[PDB]
Amino acid sequence: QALKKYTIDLTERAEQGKLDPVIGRDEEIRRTIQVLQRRTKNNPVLIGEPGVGKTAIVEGLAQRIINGEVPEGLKGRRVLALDMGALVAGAKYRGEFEERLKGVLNDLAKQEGNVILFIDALHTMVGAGMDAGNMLKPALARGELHCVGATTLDEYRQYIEKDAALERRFQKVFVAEPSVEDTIAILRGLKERYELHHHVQITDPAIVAAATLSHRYIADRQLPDKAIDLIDEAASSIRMQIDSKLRNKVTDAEIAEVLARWTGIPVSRMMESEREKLLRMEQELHHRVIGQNEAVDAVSNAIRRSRAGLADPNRPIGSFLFLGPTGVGKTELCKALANFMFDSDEAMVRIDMSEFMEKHSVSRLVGAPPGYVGYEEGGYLTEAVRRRPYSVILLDAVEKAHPDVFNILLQVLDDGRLTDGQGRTVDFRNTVVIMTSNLGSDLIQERFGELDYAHMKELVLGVVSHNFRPEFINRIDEVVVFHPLGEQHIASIAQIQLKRLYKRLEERGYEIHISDEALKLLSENGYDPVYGARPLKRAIQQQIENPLAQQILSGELVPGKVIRLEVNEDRIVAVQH
Amino acid sequence: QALKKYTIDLTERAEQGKLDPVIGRDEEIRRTIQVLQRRTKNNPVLIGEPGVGKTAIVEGLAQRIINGEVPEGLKGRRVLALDMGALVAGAKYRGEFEERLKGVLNDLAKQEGNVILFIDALHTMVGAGMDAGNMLKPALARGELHCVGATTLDEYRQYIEKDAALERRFQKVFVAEPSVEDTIAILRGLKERYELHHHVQITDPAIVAAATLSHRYIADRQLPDKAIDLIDEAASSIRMQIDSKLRNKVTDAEIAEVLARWTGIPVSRMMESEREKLLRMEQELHHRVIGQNEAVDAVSNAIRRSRAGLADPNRPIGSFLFLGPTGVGKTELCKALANFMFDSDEAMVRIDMSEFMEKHSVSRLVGAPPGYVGYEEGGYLTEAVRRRPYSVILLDAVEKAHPDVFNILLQVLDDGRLTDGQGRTVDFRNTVVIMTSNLGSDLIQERFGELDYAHMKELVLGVVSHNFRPEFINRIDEVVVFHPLGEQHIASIAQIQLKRLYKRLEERGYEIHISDEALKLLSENGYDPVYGARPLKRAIQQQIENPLAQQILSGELVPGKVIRLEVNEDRIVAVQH
Amino acid sequence: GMDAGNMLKPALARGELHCVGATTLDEYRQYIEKDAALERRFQKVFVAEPSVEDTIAILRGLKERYELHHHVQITDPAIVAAATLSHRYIA
Amino acid sequence: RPYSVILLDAVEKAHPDVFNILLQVLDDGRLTDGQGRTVDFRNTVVIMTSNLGSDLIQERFGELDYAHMKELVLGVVSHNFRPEFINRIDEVVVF
Ligand SMILES: Nc1ncnc2c1ncn2[C@@H]1O[C@H](COP(=O)(O)OP(=O)(O)OP(O)(O)=S)[C@@H](O)[C@H]1O
Ligand SMILES: Nc1ncnc2c1ncn2[C@@H]1O[C@H](COP(=O)(O)OP(=O)(O)O)[C@@H](O)[C@H]1O
Ligand SMILES: Nc1ncnc2c1ncn2[C@@H]1O[C@H](COP(=O)(O)OP(=O)(O)O)[C@@H](O)[C@H]1O
Repeated sequence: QALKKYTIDLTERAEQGKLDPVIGRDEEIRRTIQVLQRRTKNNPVLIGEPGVGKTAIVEGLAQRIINGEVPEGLKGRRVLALDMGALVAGAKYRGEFEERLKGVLNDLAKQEGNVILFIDALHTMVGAGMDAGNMLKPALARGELHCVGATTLDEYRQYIEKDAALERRFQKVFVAEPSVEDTIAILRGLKERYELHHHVQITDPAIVAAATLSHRYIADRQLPDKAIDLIDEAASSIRMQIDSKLRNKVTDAEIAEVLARWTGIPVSRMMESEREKLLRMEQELHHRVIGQNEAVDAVSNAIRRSRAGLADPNRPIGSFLFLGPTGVGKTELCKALANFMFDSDEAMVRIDMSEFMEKHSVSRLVGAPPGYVGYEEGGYLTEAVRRRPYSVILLDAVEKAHPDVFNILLQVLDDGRLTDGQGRTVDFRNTVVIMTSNLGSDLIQERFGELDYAHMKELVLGVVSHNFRPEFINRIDEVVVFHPLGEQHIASIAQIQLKRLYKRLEERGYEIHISDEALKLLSENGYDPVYGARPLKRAIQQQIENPLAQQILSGELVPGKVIRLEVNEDRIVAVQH
Repeated sequence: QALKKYTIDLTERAEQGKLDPVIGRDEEIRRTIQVLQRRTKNNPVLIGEPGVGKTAIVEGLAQRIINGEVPEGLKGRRVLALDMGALVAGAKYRGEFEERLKGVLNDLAKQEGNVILFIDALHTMVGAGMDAGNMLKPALARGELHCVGATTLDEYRQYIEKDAALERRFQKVFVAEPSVEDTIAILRGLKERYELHHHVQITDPAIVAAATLSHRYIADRQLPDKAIDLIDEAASSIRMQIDSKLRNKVTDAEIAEVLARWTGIPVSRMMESEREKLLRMEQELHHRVIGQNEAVDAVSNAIRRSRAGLADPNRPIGSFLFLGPTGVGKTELCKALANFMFDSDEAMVRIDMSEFMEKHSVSRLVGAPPGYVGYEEGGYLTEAVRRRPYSVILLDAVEKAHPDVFNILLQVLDDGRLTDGQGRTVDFRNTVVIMTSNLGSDLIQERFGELDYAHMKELVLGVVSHNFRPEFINRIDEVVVFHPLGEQHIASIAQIQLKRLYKRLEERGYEIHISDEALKLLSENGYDPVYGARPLKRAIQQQIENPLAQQILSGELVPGKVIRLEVNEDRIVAVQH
Repeated sequence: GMDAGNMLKPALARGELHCVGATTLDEYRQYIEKDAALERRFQKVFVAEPSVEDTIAILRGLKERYELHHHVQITDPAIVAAATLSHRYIA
Repeated sequence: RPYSVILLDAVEKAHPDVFNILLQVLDDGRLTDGQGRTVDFRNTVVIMTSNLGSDLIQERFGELDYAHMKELVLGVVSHNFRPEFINRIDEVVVF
C-alpha cells in the first residue's frame, strides 16, 4: 500500500499523545467541521499569516476526534498528513509522480470516506510536475476527497488565487492571530509541557510579560510562536546556568535578558543603575551639552514620560521644533540624546531638509509609486525607520524645505505612521522626531536680554505661525527655543575639546597640559553671534592640529614627557618638561 | 546494524584522541548547547564561510562531551557523522538507497534520542535529485532526531530559508572569521601538533607573522585555514630543505618565501616596514614622474601626516589643489600616486566638473530621486567610490560648477560621507580628494624662472584666497603647486614610447636605434605650452610609424640591418646600414 | 557510471588514499569547490600556463620526436617563431 | 572569425551599460559572454559611427580649421559620453 508510504497518521500520534494540547481555537475548528461535513467541496483551507498555528488547528481537530468531542459523522476518522515533498522525490522519468498520486487516490477511495486528508503547505500542490492539481481536482470537486489545506495568505494569493478552478475547490477558513490572554492560556498548557520537559519551573508573571512584550516589541514574527520561542530559550538559558558551574524557576528577568539578546531593546525595568541615570538625565546630558537648560528639561521630560508608561500609544515619543541661534548644539543635543538614549552618536537618522527643495524630492523622501524607476527600494525616511525602529530622526534645517514636506510631517506627527511608495506602513511610535530651523535667530539673538523664555517662545511661535500652516504647528509636541551662548559655555566647549584631544593623544602615548591663557585666546579666537561654536571648532583645529602635529612629526617631541602648552603673543608653543 | 556501515562516530575518535583540540569559539558552542536543549527548533545548522571549521566546532563539542564539559543533557549523547560517501554512492535504484537511509533512520529511532546525529553539507542532503532530505523531514518533523547541520549562508538562504518546514526545524549559528589572537592560539596548539608530527620546529613570531601576512594578502581563503596552510606547507618546505642537498625552525622569512611562491607574490622587503615603504613610495613617485620633486615631496609629507593619524579620522585623507598647466601630467601624477599608493591605476575618478551647472545636474551628482531619470545611473561621483574603497578622486575643472556643489564638497571634507539618491551611506574617509583649476596657469608658465616653489606657492595661495571661498582653503591641507614640464619630461616620455616600439619590432625581429637630432625634432613637434605629452604621442606615432610601416610593407626593410632613425632636412627618415 | 567518486570519497574520509588530482579550473570551480568532504582533503595547485622559453625547450625535445616521426627537418627559428606567433595571435 | 570588421552603427542611441561592455572591449579585447568564457577582439577593427556633431559641423566646418573642429566636437561628445570611452579610442576622425 501507499498510505503507509506517503501519509503520516495524526490520530495515531494524538492517540499516543505526541502533539500539542492546544487551548482555545474553538470557532475555527467549528467552521472546519462545518466545511468537512458538506456534500461537495468538503475542502477547508486554513489561511493565516505564519505563526498563528494552523497546523495546531488541524492537530486540535485530530485530538477532538480521538477524545470524541466531534459530531456523529467524524467519530472514527483517521486524519492523514499528505507529504507533497515526498511525492516529487524520484519523479525524474515520465508518469512516475502520477503513479504515486493515483495509488494514493485509489487507497483513499478504497477507505470509503473514513480518511480526512491534510495537505500542509497547500501551495506546493500546484506545481509538482497539467501536473498535480489536475489529478486531485475532480476528487476535490465531487467531495469524495476530504482534503484540509494549511497555507499562508501571501502564498494563497500568489499560487492558488491565480488558478481559479483550484481556488473554487477550497473553502477559506480565515484564521486571525490570537490575543494576549489567549496566548497566556496557550503558554499555560505549554507551561505544563515545558516544566515536564526541562525539569524547570515557570512563573505566570513571566508568561504574561513574555506574551505582552512580544506583542509589543517583535513585530516581525507573530503570536504565539515568538512567545513560545522566548519561553523555551529562557528555559534553556536556565538549564545551562544550572550546569555552567542556580535557579530552576523562570522569571521575567530571564525573559528580558533573552529578549535583549534577540532585539537589543531596553526591555528591562529600572535596575537602580539606569534609574540613577534617568533621574539625573538632565545632569547626564549636561556632560556633553553645556547650558541650554530649557530644551534639556523638555527632552528629558519627554523620555521620562516615555519610560514611565505614560507614553501615548498612537503619537511618537516626542516631536520637537528646535529654533534659536544657528548651530550651537542642535546636533550636540541630538547626538548626546542618541548616546544616552540607546547606544551612541551613530543611532540617529539625519535628513538635511535643504536638499528637499522641490516636489520630486518629496518623492525621494516618501518613495516612488508603482510603475516608476525607484519603486523597488522605497524612499529614504521610511526605509530608514524600517531599518531603525528605535532611533532618533533629525530633520535638519526645515526652513529650506518646500512647504509641502510639512504635509508628510503632518501624517508623521499626527499618528506615527507614514506609507511609502510600495504600499506599506511604518510605525514611528518608538522614534523621537526632532526638527531644527533658524526662523527666529535674529530675534532671539537680539531681544534675549531680560525678556523671559515664555514671551520669547510666544513671539517666535507667532513668527512660525506666519511661516507655516496652522495644521502642522498644532501637531508639534513642544516647540522649544535655544538661547544664545555665553563665553563660559565657550570655555566649557574648549575644555571638552581638550579632553577628547588628551584622550586621543594619551591613546597615542603623549601627556600634554595647557595654560588657561591659551584657552582664553581660544575663546577670543572662536566666537561670533552669527555662527557660534563652529568658529571655535575651526580655531582649535587650525591653531592646534596644524602646528603641534607638525612639531610632533618633526622628530622633536617625545611621548611620556609632560608637554605644557605654553602661550605666545599670537601662537601656542610646546615644551618637553 | 548499519550504524557501523553508514555512520562514522566522532565521539570514539575524540575518546581515542583521533581528533584535534580546537581552541576558541566558546560562545558558539555555548549557543549550540542552548539550541540543542529545547523542545522546538532543536537542530542547529552551522552557518559560516567555507573553510572556517564548523566541523571543528562539532569536534570541540564532542571533545567536551567525552571530557565531560557539557551540561546534564549531553552527558551520554553520541555524535555520529552520517556517511555521505556510501549513501550518496548507493543512489542507483528506486529502492536501494532508500532502503539504506530507511534502515539508518530506523536505527536512529531505535536509539530514542540518546544519540545525536551529525550531518555536514546540509543543502546537499536537501537537494539530491525524499531524494535524500524529505526522507528525514518525517523524522525531524515528529521530533525523533536531534541532528546538527553545517552549511554556507548562501545555501542556507536559498535551499532552506525558501522552504517552510525546513526553515523552522533548523536554527542559525552565525560563525564568522576568527580574530588574530584566536588564530595565534590555534596555531600554537597546531605548532605543538606539527612539531610532534614533522619532527621540525616552528617559531612563534613566525606564527604571528604568518597570521598577519595571511590576513593582509590572501582574500579567497580565510582564517584559520590559510594560516594553517602556511604553517604546515612551510613545515613541509623545511622538511624538503633537510633533504635538499642545517635548518629545523620555520622562520618568518620562510613564511615570506611561501607567500611569494603562492599566487600573491609579494616582495618580502616590501613587508619589512611601513616607513621604508613610505621612503620607497617617495622614490617610486620620483620614477614615473621625472624631476620636479617639490610637489611630490609635499604630497608625500601630507600622506605621512595622514598616516600618522594625529588628525581627525572623520575626514578624508587627501586634500590638494593641482594648478598651473592642464593635462601635462596631473593625470599622470594621479595615476602614479594611485598606482604605487594603494594598488593600481584604476583607483582614479576623473570627472570634469564643468558639466554640473543646472539644478538637476547637481541632482545627478548625488543621484536622481526614486522614480525619475538618472536613478539607475547612480550618483556618478559616489558610484565610483563605492566600488573603489581606496581611490584617489581627481576633480577636474571644479570651479566651473554651482556653489552648492562646493557646499557638498565642504560636506565631503567635513564628514567624509554623502548619502546618494538610492538611499545609502557612501564613505569618503579613505580616498584622496584632488581638485584642480587654472588660476595660476600663465602665472607659472611666464614666471618659471627666478621664482622658487615657496614664493610661487604663496603667490598662487593669495590668488586662490582672492578667488575662492575662505572655507575652501580652510579644508585644503596644502595648496600645492603642480609643476610645468621641462624637456627632460619630453625626452623621457619619448624614449619610453621608443622602448615599447623597439620591443614590438624586436619581437618581429628589428633592432632600430634613434639619433639625438631626431629626438630634438620630436621634442619640437610635440611641445606646446598647454597640452604637452599627448600631441607628442600622436606626433611620434604618425611621424615614426606611418612612413616606417609604409617601408616595411614595401619590401624595403629586411631584418638584420643597423637601422638608425636619422633625420631629413626638417623630417625623420629610417635608413638601412 | 559508487561508480568512481563516491567509493573513493570514503578513501578520502578514511585516512588511506594518497591520490593526486588534475582537472580544468572550470570543473574545479563548478564541482570541486562545493562539496564538504572534498575540501579538507585537497589543495589548490595552480598550474601556470608556461612561458615562452619553457615552451621552446619542450618543443626542442619534441622537435627531436617529430623529426624521428615524419622524416622531415625542423628549424629552431621556426620553433621560437611558432611559440611567439601562437602566443601573440591565438587565444 | 577572429579577423573581421565590426561596425557598431550609431552607438550613441544605446543604453550606457553597453558602453561599459565596450570599455571592457577597448580595455582588454576580451569579453565575457553569458556562458562564461571570453572572446578575443584583438584582431578586429572596431568601427563606430554617430552623428553627434551634426549642426556643429554643418555650421562651422566652413571658415575654420580641422584641429579645433575635432576639439569642439570632442567637447560635444564629452557632453554625451564618458571620458574613459573617448580616452580608449585610437583616433576619433570627424567628417
Ligand atoms: N492553540 C494553540 N495552543 C498551543 N500551541 C499553539 C496553538 N496555536 C499555535 N501553537 C503553537 O504555535 C507553534 C507553531 O504554530 P503553527 O500554527 O504550527 O504555525 P503554522 O500554522 O505552521 O504556520 P506556518 O506558516 O506553517 S510556520 C507551535 O509551537 C504550536 O504549539
Ligand atoms: N552645548 C554644547 N556643548 C558642547 N559643544 C557644543 C554645544 N553646542 C554646540 N557645540 C558645538 O557647536 C557646533 C554647532 O554645530 P551644529 O550643531 O551643526 O550647528 P547648528 O547649530 O546649525 O545645528 C558643533 O560643531 C558642536 O561641536
Ligand atoms: N579551532 C581550531 N583548531 C584547529 N584547527 C581548526 C580550528 N577550526 C578550524 N580548523 C581547521 O579548519 C578545517 C576544517 O574546515 P571547516 O571549518 O570544517 O570548513 P568550514 O570552514 O566550511 O566550516 C580543518 O582543517 C581544521 O584544521
